[PDB]
Amino acid sequence: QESVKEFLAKAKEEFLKKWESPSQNTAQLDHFDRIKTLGTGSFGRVMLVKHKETGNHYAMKILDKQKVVKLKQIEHTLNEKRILQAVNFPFLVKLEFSFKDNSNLYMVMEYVPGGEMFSHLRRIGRFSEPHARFYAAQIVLTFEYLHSLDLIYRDLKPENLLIDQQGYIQVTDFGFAKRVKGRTWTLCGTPEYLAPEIILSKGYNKAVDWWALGVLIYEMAAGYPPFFADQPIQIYEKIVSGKVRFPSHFSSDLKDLLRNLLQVDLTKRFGNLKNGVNDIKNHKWFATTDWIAIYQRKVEAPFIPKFKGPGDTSNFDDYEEEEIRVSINEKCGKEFTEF
Ligand SMILES: CS(=O)(=O)c1ccc(O[C@@H]2CNCCOC2)cc1
Repeated sequence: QESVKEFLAKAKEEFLKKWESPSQNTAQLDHFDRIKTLGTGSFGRVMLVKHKETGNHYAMKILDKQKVVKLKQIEHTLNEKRILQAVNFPFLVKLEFSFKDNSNLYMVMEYVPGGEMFSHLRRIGRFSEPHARFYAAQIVLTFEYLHSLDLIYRDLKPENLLIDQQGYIQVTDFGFAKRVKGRTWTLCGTPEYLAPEIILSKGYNKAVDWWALGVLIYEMAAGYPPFFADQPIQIYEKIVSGKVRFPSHFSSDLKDLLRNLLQVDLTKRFGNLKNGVNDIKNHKWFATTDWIAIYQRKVEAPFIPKFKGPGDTSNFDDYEEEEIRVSINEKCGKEFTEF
């Protein structure tokens, strides 16, 4: 419909203006109080912080420059910040500030207190099809938005989907997101969610996100992912094989959609055909979905996370609390000039 076409045209205009003139240096570390580590990885962490003047809470991602360099994530880190400061969509966590110092890079995001979908899914076991469908619809709209901007996301998994106070999804972690008009080649993403063409070291495209959506919908509705095995090499063998087993409790419509998203041949995969995303939106499994009402956040969510207020961390887990040290000397200044 022309209304969707004009929406996406405006979305791309607004993205490009910020893309071509990125914001930089919009806060500093001593404007915030550190509260609690919410997650950690090989080159950084995410911490709940509170702004000292406004009292607002944020999730601050802190990346160690020297580790980013050592683990060959420079371009990915520059992609992450440049994309986040340019996008705007109801189901994406919002970047509020960014800055750097002698040691670290900082991306200060809205704090979503309801926790990761991964926690809720593993607690309940599996989501009913209507519950899975509510979340899947949000990812479909989000990928329609990102792909129309020539952005591939490349990190879909339950850990990256935060549940907000209204029960809606907020996608976090743009560390693998990239502006790509055609193909791209980097090996990245978690093993269970990789498309076959990533595993086979091909030049791949945005069809890998639609494969990952198939994995996510399967895992939400089953409680475990479709290509599960003990070690990555065994997972990769199952992914490239072109066979899946569906639980008998899956509806026929759900199985049909999944066979079309988990299509090994990327030229036959839903989302990547002539009709693009509309083959997904018009599929029978989504017949009950009001796409506009989802976008407008007018649908009552299936699940509202339990939390006490905007500073509650009970839906996140516990990690060793480490210093945020800042060297007296500048590290890796050249590499991160544009940040
Ligand atoms: C890219 S990084 O190395 O900076 C990094 C920071 C934070 C991370 O958080 C996840 C969140 N889920 C809870 C467990 O922690 C892992 C992961 C990686």
